[PDB]
Amino acid sequence: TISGVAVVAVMTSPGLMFNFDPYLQTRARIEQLEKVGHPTDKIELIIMGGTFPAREIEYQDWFIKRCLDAMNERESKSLEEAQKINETAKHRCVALCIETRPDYCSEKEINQMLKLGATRVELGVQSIYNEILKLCKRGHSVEDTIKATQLLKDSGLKVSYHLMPGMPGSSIEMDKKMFKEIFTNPDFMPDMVKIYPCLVIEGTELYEMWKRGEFKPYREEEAIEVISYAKSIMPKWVRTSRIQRDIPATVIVDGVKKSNLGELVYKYMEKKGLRCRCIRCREVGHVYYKKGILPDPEHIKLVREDYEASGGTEIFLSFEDVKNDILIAFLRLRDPYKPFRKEIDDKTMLVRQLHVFGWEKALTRDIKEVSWQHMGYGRMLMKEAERIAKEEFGKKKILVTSGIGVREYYRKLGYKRVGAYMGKEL
Repeated sequence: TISGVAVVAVMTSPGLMFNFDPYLQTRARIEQLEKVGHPTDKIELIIMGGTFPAREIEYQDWFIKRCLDAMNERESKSLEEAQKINETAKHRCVALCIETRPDYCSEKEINQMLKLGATRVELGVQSIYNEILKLCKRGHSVEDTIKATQLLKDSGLKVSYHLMPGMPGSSIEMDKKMFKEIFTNPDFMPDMVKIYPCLVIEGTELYEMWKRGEFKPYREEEAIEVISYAKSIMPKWVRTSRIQRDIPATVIVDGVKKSNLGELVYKYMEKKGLRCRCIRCREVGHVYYKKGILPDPEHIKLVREDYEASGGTEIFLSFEDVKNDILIAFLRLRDPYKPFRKEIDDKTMLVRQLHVFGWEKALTRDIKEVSWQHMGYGRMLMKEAERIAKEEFGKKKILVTSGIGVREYYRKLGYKRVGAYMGKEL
């Protein structure tokens, strides 16, 4: 399926073909997507490596600047100028995701990520059990994950967890309990999870453990059982990544090698009667592609679900066909717990995300182009968020975490730049 948002994933320096040049990587991906008719007016930029927040600030600012230069199609004098230019460019950076180790997620680093324009942070959690983390000689603790998650949430950012079932020392039941805990213990409650079973790749510590007879990775059966469980209990407010990996099968010494693990999980869940209600399974574009149906307007409602997370309250607002369970748009509103950013006080509510599922060329059906943007759903969710913030929680200002290329949208709704955010006085 072709999405309206182009994902541009780039690699930082210690990809290979361009010597890790940020501009060349970004440009090459955009041109490659244009070659196949994919829209590139909206770009999600993903910074891969996991060590980016530990690099020199000089390097971080330059790297992001040059990615934006490629989107803007012109040179700039500074990061700030490239960001300003990009607000009205032909290729707008609507989201910026930074991958990082949980222990590289201090207040100082979060300040830097906000300066860069980040909207999402993916934590290399892997496991929530310190026994497993220490056994595999990982460089972080679950305490690091818990603290990073709270600091990110209280700064308005989206939080994703990379999780690895089947690590040394774990078990099917241990993995299942981990997923239950991540969605029902307020220390965690991520917005998004990226799941793939632990693999044995030559040259890693996991390879050494495997060589010694300390590690037998999951085969397909076990991975399917764990991931199927995880999806069956995922809350409606959790977004999941397409189950896959960019690692070719010839480098996998041991572990799951087949390329359709996601499809195998789907068929397993069908066989067992396991339903999935998370964002990816219910979003309008995915439902049309998988099941050939569209939202029934007689049954579209504004729905609300609250949960406790990182000491505060998350409000998940959505427009949904509640007869067919099809998700059209959603907004993540947070009453923060212990913020540190200068622009967030105890009378502030945070809009951490607004997403209206938009254009999408489903090549395999007959209704070619389908979209729910420009129909009012985004504006209606914002109005409801403002009402809740003011009337129910007594807040006086609301701050939106906005992609660089989305600021203009919030300006139309009366918001103005407040530090790193778009803000409105209630």
